[PDB]
Amino acid sequence: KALGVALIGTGFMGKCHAMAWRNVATAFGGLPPRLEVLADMPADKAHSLASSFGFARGTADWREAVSDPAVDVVSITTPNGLHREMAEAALAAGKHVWLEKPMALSVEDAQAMEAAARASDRRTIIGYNYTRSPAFRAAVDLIAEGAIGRPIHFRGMYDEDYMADPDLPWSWALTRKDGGLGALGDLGCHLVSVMVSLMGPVARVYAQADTVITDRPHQGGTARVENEDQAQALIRFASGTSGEFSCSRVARGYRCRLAWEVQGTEGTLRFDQERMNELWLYQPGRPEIDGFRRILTGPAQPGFAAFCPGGGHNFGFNEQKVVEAEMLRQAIAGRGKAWPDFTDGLTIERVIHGMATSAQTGQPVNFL
Amino acid sequence: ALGVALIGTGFMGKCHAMAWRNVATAFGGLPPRLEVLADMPADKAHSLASSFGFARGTADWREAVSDPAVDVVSITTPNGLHREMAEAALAAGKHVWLEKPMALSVEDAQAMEAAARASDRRTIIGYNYTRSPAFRAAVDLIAEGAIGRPIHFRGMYDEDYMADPDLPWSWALTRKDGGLGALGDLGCHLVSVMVSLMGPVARVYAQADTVITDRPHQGGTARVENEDQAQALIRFASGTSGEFSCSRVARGYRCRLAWEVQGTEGTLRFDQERMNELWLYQPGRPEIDGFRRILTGPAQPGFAAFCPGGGHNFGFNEQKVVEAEMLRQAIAGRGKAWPDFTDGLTIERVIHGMATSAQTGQPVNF
Amino acid sequence: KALGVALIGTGFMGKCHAMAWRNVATAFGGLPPRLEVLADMPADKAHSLASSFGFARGTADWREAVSDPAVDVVSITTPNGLHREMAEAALAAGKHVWLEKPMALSVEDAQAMEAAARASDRRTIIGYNYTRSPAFRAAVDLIAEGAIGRPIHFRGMYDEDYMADPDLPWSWALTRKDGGLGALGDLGCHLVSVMVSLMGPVARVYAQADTVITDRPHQGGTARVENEDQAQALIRFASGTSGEFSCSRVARGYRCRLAWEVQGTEGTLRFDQERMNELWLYQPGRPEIDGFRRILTGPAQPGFAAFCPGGGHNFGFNEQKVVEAEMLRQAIAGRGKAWPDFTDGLTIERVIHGMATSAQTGQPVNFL
Amino acid sequence: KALGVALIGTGFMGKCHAMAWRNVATAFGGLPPRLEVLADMPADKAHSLASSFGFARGTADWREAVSDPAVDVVSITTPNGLHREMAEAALAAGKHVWLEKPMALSVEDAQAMEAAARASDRRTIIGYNYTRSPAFRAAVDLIAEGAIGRPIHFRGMYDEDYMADPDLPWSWALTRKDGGLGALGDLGCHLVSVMVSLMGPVARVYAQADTVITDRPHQGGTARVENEDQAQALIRFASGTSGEFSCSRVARGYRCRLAWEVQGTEGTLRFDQERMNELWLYQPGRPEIDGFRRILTGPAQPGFAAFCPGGGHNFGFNEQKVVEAEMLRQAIAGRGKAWPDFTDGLTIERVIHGMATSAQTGQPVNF
Ligand SMILES: NC(=O)C1=CN([C@@H]2O[C@H](COP(=O)(O)OP(=O)(O)OC[C@H]3O[C@@H](n4cnc5c(N)ncnc54)[C@H](O)[C@@H]3O)[C@@H](O)[C@H]2O)C=CC1
Ligand SMILES: NC(=O)C1=CN([C@@H]2O[C@H](COP(=O)(O)OP(=O)(O)OC[C@H]3O[C@@H](n4cnc5c(N)ncnc54)[C@H](O)[C@@H]3O)[C@@H](O)[C@H]2O)C=CC1
Ligand SMILES: NC(=O)C1=CN([C@@H]2O[C@H](COP(=O)(O)OP(=O)(O)OC[C@H]3O[C@@H](n4cnc5c(N)ncnc54)[C@H](O)[C@@H]3O)[C@@H](O)[C@H]2O)C=CC1
Ligand SMILES: NC(=O)C1=CN([C@@H]2O[C@H](COP(=O)(O)OP(=O)(O)OC[C@H]3O[C@@H](n4cnc5c(N)ncnc54)[C@H](O)[C@@H]3O)[C@@H](O)[C@H]2O)C=CC1
Ligand SMILES: O=C1O[C@@H](CO)[C@H](O)[C@@H](O)[C@@H]1O
Ligand SMILES: O=C1O[C@@H](CO)[C@H](O)[C@@H](O)[C@@H]1O
Ligand SMILES: O=C1O[C@@H](CO)[C@H](O)[C@@H](O)[C@@H]1O
Ligand SMILES: O=C1O[C@@H](CO)[C@H](O)[C@@H](O)[C@@H]1O
Repeated sequence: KALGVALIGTGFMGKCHAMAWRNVATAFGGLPPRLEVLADMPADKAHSLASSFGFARGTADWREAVSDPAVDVVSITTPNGLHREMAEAALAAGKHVWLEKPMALSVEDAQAMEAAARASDRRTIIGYNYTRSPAFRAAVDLIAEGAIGRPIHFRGMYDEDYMADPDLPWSWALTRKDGGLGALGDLGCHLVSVMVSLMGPVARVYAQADTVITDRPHQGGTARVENEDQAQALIRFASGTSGEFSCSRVARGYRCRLAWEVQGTEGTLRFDQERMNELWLYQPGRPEIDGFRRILTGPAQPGFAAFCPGGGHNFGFNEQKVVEAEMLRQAIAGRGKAWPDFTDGLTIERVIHGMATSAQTGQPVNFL
Repeated sequence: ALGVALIGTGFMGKCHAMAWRNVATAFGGLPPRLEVLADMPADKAHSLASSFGFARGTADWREAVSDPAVDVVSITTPNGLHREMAEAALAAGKHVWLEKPMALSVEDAQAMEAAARASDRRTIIGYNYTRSPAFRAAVDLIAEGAIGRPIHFRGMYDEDYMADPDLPWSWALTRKDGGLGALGDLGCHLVSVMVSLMGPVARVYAQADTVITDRPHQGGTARVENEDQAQALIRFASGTSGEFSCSRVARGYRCRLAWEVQGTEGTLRFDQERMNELWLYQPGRPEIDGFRRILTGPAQPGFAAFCPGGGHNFGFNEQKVVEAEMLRQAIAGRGKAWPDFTDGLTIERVIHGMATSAQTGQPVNF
Repeated sequence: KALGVALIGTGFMGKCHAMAWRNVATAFGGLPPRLEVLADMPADKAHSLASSFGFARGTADWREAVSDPAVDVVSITTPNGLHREMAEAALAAGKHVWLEKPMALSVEDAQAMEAAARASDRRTIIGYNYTRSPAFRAAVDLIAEGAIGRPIHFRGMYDEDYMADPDLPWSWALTRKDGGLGALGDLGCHLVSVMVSLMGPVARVYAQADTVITDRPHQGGTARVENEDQAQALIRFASGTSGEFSCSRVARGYRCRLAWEVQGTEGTLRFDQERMNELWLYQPGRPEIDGFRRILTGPAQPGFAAFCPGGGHNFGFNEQKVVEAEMLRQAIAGRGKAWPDFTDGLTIERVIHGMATSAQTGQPVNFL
Repeated sequence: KALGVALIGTGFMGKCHAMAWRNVATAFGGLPPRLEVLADMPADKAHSLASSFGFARGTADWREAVSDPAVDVVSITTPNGLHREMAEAALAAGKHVWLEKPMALSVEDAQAMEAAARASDRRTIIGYNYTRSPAFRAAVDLIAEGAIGRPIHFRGMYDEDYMADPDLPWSWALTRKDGGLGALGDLGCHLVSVMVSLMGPVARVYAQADTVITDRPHQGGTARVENEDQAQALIRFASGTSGEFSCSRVARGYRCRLAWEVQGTEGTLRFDQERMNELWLYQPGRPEIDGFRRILTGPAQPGFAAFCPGGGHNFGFNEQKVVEAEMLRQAIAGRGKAWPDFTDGLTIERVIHGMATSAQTGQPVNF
């Protein structure tokens, strides 16, 4: 009863999934998942990485990975443009699916995938790995327990500078048709996954966006950048509470600055993913000792004890994916719900596309 | 020497008194003459005139402003009294150092702006967060192209002085007698910093909330009418984007005026709770690439007048000594003071525009 | 042709070694090591953890694991008092050894193990995993490149609070005979491993030490704490350069505070393991922009690109052990020297034991 | 009945004292001290700075300032080699003395000054201004209240880089005869003032020291730096508790890094003067919220409310000196004892000179 695993793609997220599947039973116990099929192109790369990743075989044929009888679950980590075709084929073949974010390039493709997931009766989860840190999970539990009273404001950002260099060449990812959203698709969807986990569903957005580098080098000429480098939005949650939201792929000096804070009637929680082992908690205290606490990640926080019994031994980015794999393992076993599945993921896609629509039309966008 | 009248002795009154006393110590020239202190009641004016070193105390602010030995008036009274006192001081031909915000309404600020122009006297408003060496260094770095072209501003001003729901109701929490809430107490400060970094505001879209809607009032409750918190998206006259917020109920924050300017070639970041640090990112070789912590010292504007050695932390109160020197130099015709009542009216239009936007659910253009 | 692995112990370090062996080829390439035998007591635990760790078999007899013909390298993660017996048996059986720190309870035992390692033509490495972070390795390279000129001062500390609470029960680890050193053995050896890597060898120490909680709950009575809760030393390096050194197991609020700085003639480097992804570098700059740089760990630093292509995705404590495994793998393949081996480890044992002696006699101890 | 003030020197500390005397009554109430005589050289500089500082007159003659009948108290902010002559003259003239640190160049000098202060029956205070921050004073009160349980370790450092540049010229401050100690005299004495205020008296030190830049430019040539650029020491307190101690004037990137922590059996306090408005306090808490608190300086802390009613409005370095002035003012009025006076200051001189002796001889020094 070991879970049979297929992996499609071996890049940033492909290798991250491979490391997660390899150690999920080391951390959490039970039977090690069997690493059956690795799909990647070209074939010589799939063969080489299948060998070093410990997959029983590599193939250049992604459909082989979704249709092998020894496969129960498929990790899909290919470019956004391929997610709908590969996820639907995996569900149609009766496989559980771990799909990297975002779901697809459009709300329409995500809607089709959401319907296909319901029809398949298989488990799905989307790769929102910033919801998996012990610090983030600890913050959600502290809010649930009334540690900061009633939330009254959310402020969140996700700054990186991977596109700040204007000489970085044009690519398909910078077109609407083949790339979908820009910073909202690469980073915004992550901040939404964290924001709605803390504050509940979004009822309304009003957004602005900018393209800072509007044209890029392309084969001796230049081509237009058609999606946003940065976006900001004001939020009304279904609770009526306010929010501030931003993302940027051109924010110089920032590498993984997913940073958020929840202000409540009885305290404040604050976090920055660049220091993912620290959670700042303010609660009213006597005047002589009053102030924010630095909570350093350790075994009191969800998931941490599976990796290390001693506090302050920093939890890493890649271990978030081991926690994500375990949540999908337990969901497949009927011992837990995985979040977000394709239904909860579709809502996230509607929010980021709603922000893009609001920025273009200059109108607030309402949900439900 | 400049003859000084001071009206009020509270948070800002005592801050102005300390500033007028040491402005020549820091910057040279003749010490201003501390001529008349006005406060109520008379006993308190006489007591604080003695300890603050003013030649006399009065309970009559009107005769304080009319005194021929007075050249300049510090006005540190509640918001509702700013218009009457500033107009009376300008009418008596005195220069005016007025605390923020200008008044309760744009209408009031417009009348004050007209009176200031008609008086041919110098005015400055108490936007003291524009006076830190770190802030002034950041403006100079942007002017030198240290971060290329600004592409985004993000600013906040969080405090928690009204977070306790048991704090009593006051006339400050009514629209008619209090004006704006967090936008008037804190928002105006963040605007003074934001437009100094990014230039004028073209458009705002705002949201606001009253978080604690009823407070204790005489064994009963009374309704809070103005906002505890407000947020806005900004479009600058330059076409650049901004994020803006303020709050008087943000638990754990005491003076968190924090801002960030992201440019095409770097980033500047600041937090007033650590007012001696300026964070600068510029691209560097990969082995050493990262933000620099610039600790305030004599390389930054104003610091060397207070201390010859870097890392000896500059204080909130010393911002007011810099503010006094800027007014002194304006009065001597050796510098232009910012913001005067004309510059100040623009800031009033922005915070009232944010309030209007939050009420209507519509953007406001300037 | 893949390395055959035996693992003895399954605790804090046992599980850390198991996760390292499982992902070393995922991160760095080549053939995944074969997880052949896991040894632990009792046998039921050995069989259970062999299953979840992915070892081919579990045994309650460690001697039988180190003699297995399918085993080439032995990870020893057992308590300090068993290190000598198990390392000597593994070397005698012709196996390479990955030994957890400290080497043993006494210099006498470390001396015997060092002679054994040498008598064998097998590779050894000791688990000084704080020398493996990208930030630390980056700092060593910056010093060698002259980024801070000549070191003029070292200041290092290693504070934790795992024994700070007077309520915490007595254990055999708090006796000289069965526990060996206190804070110097648990934490001090780690700080020495980092300090001599930055500054070069120790020539002289003058030390103080204290047992600050002298008795602890034991069987409804109390028992005496015999070894040190904290120790501090002034250092002279062979270079002539000065140092400050401390460790503590009773330092309230600290969880993994291995923190050090190197002050040089042309700059300063500063590091804190509780924020293991930040390296602080000061070099003189023009007055308007002069200040320390926060270098955030990313692919420019040694080892990081094997785990993640994007900077600011925090490297974790456990990933230090994957780097350590790779260094031992490459040393076994004859394509790099592993540090520290049992010879370099014996020097570290002599330094911490010299500090303990200096504190006891009130006299400096010389090593050269 | 206003206190009459003489100020000797107008440099870093002279101007800091001038600003403190000017606003001490503004902050704390009572009668503003009268700024009577400022002494500095040359005369035109004394006249110009007396005018801008608000002193009734300037003179080039420090003895004129000390002897003026309108003067009750003398601020002495001159170089270390002049402290003894000027302090003894002020005490002999019947004036209270606010003396900058360190007291003098030698223990022998400090002993003579300590005797002169007792004979004069005048108040003395030494300018250990880092003991005056609201954060420091709050930490001392928290330790006394048992907030960290029993102290078990002190670790303190004081790093600056004002001499890190080898091209900074030689001065008489860098000879032992005319300059006394190096980093131990400039910074070490400050760290001792904070350390003994937290941990009580020092019983034993073992120290090491180095001169990193042994020769400096002198009038186109070179001259020898005779005193230490950095020093480190292990401490035993009279309590039996351990300490670590260091100072440096060549620690690149540090500007005012007086940083200390006290570890106790029920908590830890930690502070860094470069962020002088933050005090870090760890006390045990339930595991879900356990961690250090950032205490931001505000009106709950000693002295702060005299300057500002609102927390988080950063208290400045210069306002430490306004607090120091107030402590001396109250001591003169018989309404409080000022610390350290020349008797408590002599003990601090013995500790820093004992560290220098320990570093020179390679032997521990007992007190
Ligand atoms: N959760 C997270 O933090 C992160 C998620 N991602 C997501 O990972 C996904 C991939 O990222 P990208 O930058 O687009 O590319 P990438 O190069 O990082 O990975 C794409 C992988 O898919 C393989 N591939 C491409 N076409 C294929 C085909 N037809 N059959 C089999 N394999 C194929 C490539 O060879 C490569 O191994 C995206 O959905 C992206 O949004 C990326 C970075 C971080
Ligand atoms: N720039 C800044 O950072 C700050 C500015 N302020 C501003 O300062 C002004 C006053 O607020 P605070 O100083 O906090 O209030 P406060 O209550 O501390 O001081 C008000 C002073 O005005 C006096 N006063 C009232 N009515 C008077 C009258 N008819 N004649 C003479 N004196 C009178 C009061 O007795 C008191 O001394 C406000 O406009 C406020 O917005 C306040 C705090 C900080
Ligand atoms: N490098 C580092 O960062 C760290 C190193 N260590 C070191 O790791 C070693 C073990 O400490 P922990 O892992 O914390 O202890 P632990 O109690 O968590 O693990 C000890 C393991 O050895 C096993 N064991 C004991 N006797 C055995 C026997 N006769 N045969 C087979 N297995 C046996 C135990 O069942 C247990 O699995 C120590 O040498 C310690 O100094 C510990 C923590 C961190
Ligand atoms: N407590 C603190 O934080 C600080 C204390 N200090 C102390 O302040 C004192 C002065 O500092 P330095 O660096 O030596 O010099 P400095 O140049 O900062 O100040 C010396 C002042 O004394 C004046 N002076 C020199 N000889 C004089 C004489 N014969 N008569 C009248 N005035 C004379 C100088 O013109 C100058 O105004 C020293 O004792 C030093 O330790 C210095 C900096 C900070
Ligand atoms: O999903 C992501 O997108 C990458 C860029 O495509 C970012 O670098 C990652 O930090 C982020 O996790
Ligand atoms: O203008 C201000 O208003 C006060 C509230 O009334 C805030 O506490 C101050 O920080 C701020 O400078
Ligand atoms: O080797 C170690 O010893 C443990 C205690 O035994 C500490 O908690 C660890 O941080 C350290 O790595
Ligand atoms: O007393 C002091 O000595 C100066 C050096 O002379 C340092 O720069 C100051 O920070 C220190 O307070």
